[PDB]
Amino acid sequence: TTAVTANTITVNKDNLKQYMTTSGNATYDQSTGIVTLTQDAYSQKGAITLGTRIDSNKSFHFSGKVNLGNKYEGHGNGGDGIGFAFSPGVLGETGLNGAAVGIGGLSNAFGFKLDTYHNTSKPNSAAKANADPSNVAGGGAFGAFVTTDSYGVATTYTSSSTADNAAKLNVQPTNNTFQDFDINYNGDTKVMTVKYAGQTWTRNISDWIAKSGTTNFSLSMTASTGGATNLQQVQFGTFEYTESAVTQVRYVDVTTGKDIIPPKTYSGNVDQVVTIDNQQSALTAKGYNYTSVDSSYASTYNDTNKTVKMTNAGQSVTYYFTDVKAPTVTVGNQTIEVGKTMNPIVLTTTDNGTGTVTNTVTGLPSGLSYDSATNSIIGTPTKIGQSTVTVVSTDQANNKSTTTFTINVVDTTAPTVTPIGDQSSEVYSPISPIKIATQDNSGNAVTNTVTGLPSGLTFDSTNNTISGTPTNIGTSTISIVSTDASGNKTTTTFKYEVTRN
Ligand SMILES: OC[C@H]1O[C@@](CO)(O[C@H]2O[C@H](CO)[C@@H](O)[C@H](O)[C@H]2O)[C@@H](O)[C@@H]1O
Ligand SMILES: [Ca+2]
Ligand SMILES: [Ca+2]
Ligand SMILES: [Ca+2]
Repeated sequence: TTAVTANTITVNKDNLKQYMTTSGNATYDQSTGIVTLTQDAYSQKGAITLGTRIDSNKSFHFSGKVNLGNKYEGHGNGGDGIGFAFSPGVLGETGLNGAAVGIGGLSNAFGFKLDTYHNTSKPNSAAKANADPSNVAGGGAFGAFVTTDSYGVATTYTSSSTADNAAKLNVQPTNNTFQDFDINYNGDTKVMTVKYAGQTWTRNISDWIAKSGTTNFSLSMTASTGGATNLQQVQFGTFEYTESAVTQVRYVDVTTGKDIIPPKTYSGNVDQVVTIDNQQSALTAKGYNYTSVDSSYASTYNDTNKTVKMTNAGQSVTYYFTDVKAPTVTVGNQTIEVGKTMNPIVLTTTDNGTGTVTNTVTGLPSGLSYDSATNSIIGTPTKIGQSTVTVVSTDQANNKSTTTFTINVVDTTAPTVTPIGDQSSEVYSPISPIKIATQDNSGNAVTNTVTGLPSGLTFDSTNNTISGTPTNIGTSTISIVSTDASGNKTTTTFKYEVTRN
């Protein structure tokens, strides 16, 4: 087996903390997926960043909701807004507070902002942002693409097309409600489509990607307040992307080719050297011994130091282990009744491994068999006695155990006897012989003894009949005791009346 070197991941509210990191004033509510980036208070800054580089040769997609606040330019003291930034620089870094709207401060980056505070006059040098454009001045929050230069200075993107020009929001933030927000990037066309509360911005971003000097990016979502404020929040929702600059590490059963424990993904910046873990002690605890390392999908791997060096493309290292623990069968001793269909004895087996376990069974009583399909001893035992049953349990790695238990086939069921009706016949007349018919679960001989016979009548053990000529008028109770080989007994009776002619 071989896995992909770069996964296509979806970040959701439950795995968010596995893939992303909050910083500054940001907090997170896992039950709702709500990242609160700032509260409605002065001088706040909060961010969330994705801990793996995104490959822009593949599609990526944020689908969620955003609360931009409840006041904005010309309608309350609202700011600063929320920035969604894609940076060619290192993971974990965020843009600046203020007019930079979380994008200014990052070099050669691009992104999209929702901007509630119109910075009409030129921000100072330290703000790393040009003024907001005239075409969105005069009232209302607006949305826009943003790009930065090599000094980290943000320019709000404007154009002569309504497709991607900076534009006032159709749905203004008046009441702290969450609106639908979507950033969709198509890795085939390089077109980024941003949608906020039904309003769309669309642009081919091939040029900004080329200007950034790379095809793999660090994603941040950052909001701030200064003297102007707002509750600013992003709700997950989901973020889908394909990894760049990762190494996959798998822990694989050499016999089956299956993952023994979950694989691990290490992330870094391009050229970052990262130590990976072969998890030997965890595999040992699971009954596995180290076998080898295959690093053919990670040419940067150094087995002495256990390091890889991240590249744009994903790498993969596989550690192989061998299952060195035999399976266990637990089966207690059994007592079953001869000539009855037994309820199955399930040969309950457990094993530490990833493959198939095969049981082979010997020493079964006659009539019993091992059913593979149900892993059970089934059948009807035909013979009294005790057997030692041996079960040899073999896993796919050829670890073997053998277990024995006893099956005692017993007879505790008494014979059954066809009923004989009460009889009547004339004194001194020979009778039609009365047949005594028995059956038993042992399938073996039932022996009968008979008492209480009218005088002149005889029981014959050879063919189990009563016959003869009765010589006394009167009434008899004939008593038959039927015994199997095990000593189980049945008493059957009937009345015999000897009459006058
Ligand atoms: O309140 C506006 C007033 O405050 C100043 C600081 O003196 O700027 C702060 O407020 C702005 C809006 O929240 C931010 O853009 C800025 O980063 C923050 O320092 C004044 O510059 C501004 O006029
Ligand atoms: Ca602004
Ligand atoms: Ca095993
Ligand atoms: Ca019996």
